[PDB]
Amino acid sequence: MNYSLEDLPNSGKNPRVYMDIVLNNEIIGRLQIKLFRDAFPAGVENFVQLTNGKTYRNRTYEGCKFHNVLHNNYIVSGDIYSSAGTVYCDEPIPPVFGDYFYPHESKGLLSLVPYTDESGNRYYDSTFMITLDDIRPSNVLDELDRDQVVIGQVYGGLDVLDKINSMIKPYAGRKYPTFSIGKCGAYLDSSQAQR
Amino acid sequence: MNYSLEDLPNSGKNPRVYMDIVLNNEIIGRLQIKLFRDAFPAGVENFVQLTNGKTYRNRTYEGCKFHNVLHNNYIVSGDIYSSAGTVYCDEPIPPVFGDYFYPHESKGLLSLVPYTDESGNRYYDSTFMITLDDIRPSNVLDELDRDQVVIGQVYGGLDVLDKINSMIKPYAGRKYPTFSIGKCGAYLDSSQAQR
Amino acid sequence: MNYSLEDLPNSGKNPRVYMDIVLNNEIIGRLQIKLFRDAFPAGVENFVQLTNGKTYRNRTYEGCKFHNVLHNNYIVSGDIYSSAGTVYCDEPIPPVFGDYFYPHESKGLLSLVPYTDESGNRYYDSTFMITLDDIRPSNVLDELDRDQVVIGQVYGGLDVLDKINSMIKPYAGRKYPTFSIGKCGAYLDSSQAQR
Ligand SMILES: [Cl-]
Ligand SMILES: [Cl-]
Ligand SMILES: [Cl-]
Ligand SMILES: [Cl-]
Ligand SMILES: [Cl-]
Ligand SMILES: [Cl-]
Repeated sequence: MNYSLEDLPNSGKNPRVYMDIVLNNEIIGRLQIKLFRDAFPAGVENFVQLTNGKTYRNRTYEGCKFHNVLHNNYIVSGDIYSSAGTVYCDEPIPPVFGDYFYPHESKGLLSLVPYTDESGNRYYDSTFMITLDDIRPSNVLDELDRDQVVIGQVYGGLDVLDKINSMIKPYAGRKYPTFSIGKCGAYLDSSQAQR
Repeated sequence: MNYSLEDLPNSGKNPRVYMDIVLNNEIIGRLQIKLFRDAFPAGVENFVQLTNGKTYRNRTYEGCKFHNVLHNNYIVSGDIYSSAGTVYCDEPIPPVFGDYFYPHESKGLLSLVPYTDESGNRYYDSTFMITLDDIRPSNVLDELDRDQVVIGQVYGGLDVLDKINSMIKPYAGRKYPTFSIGKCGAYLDSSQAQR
Repeated sequence: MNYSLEDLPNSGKNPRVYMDIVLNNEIIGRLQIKLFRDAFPAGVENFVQLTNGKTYRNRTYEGCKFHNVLHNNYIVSGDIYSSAGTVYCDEPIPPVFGDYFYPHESKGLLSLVPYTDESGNRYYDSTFMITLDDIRPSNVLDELDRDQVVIGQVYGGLDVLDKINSMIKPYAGRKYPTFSIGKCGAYLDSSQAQR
């Protein structure tokens, strides 16, 4: 499978998904994430289908490393190949947002990380960010571009985010541990599934 | 071939060279660069002969990655092996400059990046920088060391520099694409070539 | 062999050890380091036994790269596997310090770099730092955490530290050379050895 941007799958209004977080071949915890398809339909569907991992070239978040990590701020992942992609024949995802916007001020928010092409145009891919804290004077979450678009929230596993954040407390000369995504998937969306 | 620092080749007063810029196995554009041999004879000759790629251990810029890149500032390349070298049996190039100096204030200037040896002495190699913009308050080009010595200018392909610069617009968590040098070479210098 | 944290070996009050510093397959100099076992018994013993390299999984500093380096400040090494470890079946080393504390203000001090586990608890491993200068307004050694615990001093080879520091003088676009540890070992401790 691939999907078309012209004819988007529909995974539900609020798909829910999970991701194990792995460190040194051991699962340290599981994140459970509720998505807001009305924030950004194409970016939400790409996230959910990559979580399902059935799309083929197989495209999954499983095995992805957290490649940019910042104590008291965020973690970032999504290099599904090292590079990022999309379920839409790896087509860039346009910034076509839905009817609602979610502020980017709280701990455990999921967002998609923008990039700019050769013409200066904004696109999205599999690259995603999760916040480790709320905005406060002591961090730089208030500095994130509005284009760092919120598409979901963690509803289980904030304590796993805390473990990650503790382990990345900075010290000169200390390199961070390498976190990765383990098993991942979507929970059944019963409203979408019923017949 | 190798060359000798005591007996420098002469590629012309203003050799002209080209470099394709590659991203993801596709050529995104070509830079055409005019060099100022009177700025720095040995550093100019090393640049030009590496562009020709006929010197052997084969020493070419072809395939080199742009390893340090900074939005609104510069791109840097020259790791011809990952490390840098020279056509002079890989001897360091001394800071023996020519009769003229070129200011380092404009977009599309080519320069050689200095390094310091165990004794604190300055040398140059295949490592080179191209500016992505003019000096302005919003960038840090005015902070470059005088030792970041200008040896040339881009006379074709500034629009390729613009494409690069757009694609490296920073966003927290976004890793930059990897640019590299494709085919490269020197144009015939007709004054040097005529008989 | 492994060692036990409950039953620590004793390498002497002030074990002395050496490390060759290698750059490009050539030895550039040797560091000779005197340790203060009374600063931190378990962290000192781990350092000394890794220097001996007889402990097995073989655990040695020999071949380790200097992975974090900062001009006019410090160099850092200790990734004995790329990751760090300990001679105590790779158990974390607790912050159980000895009777004395050594200030962290001078050139050529050896220290152990802390890390934080998932619970926010501090531990140490094979990761170690050597200072390249004294504290001064122009550097950031005064910013080091008190947890960057001094366990020794260089008593021979400060001139080797100078060579390293010169070669890492920063220039935009210049990547640093890669330094590593060559042969290493402990000198006989005659008070411990006599019978
Ligand atoms: Cl579950
Ligand atoms: Cl620190
Ligand atoms: Cl051409
Ligand atoms: Cl941002
Ligand atoms: Cl010796
Ligand atoms: Cl500089």
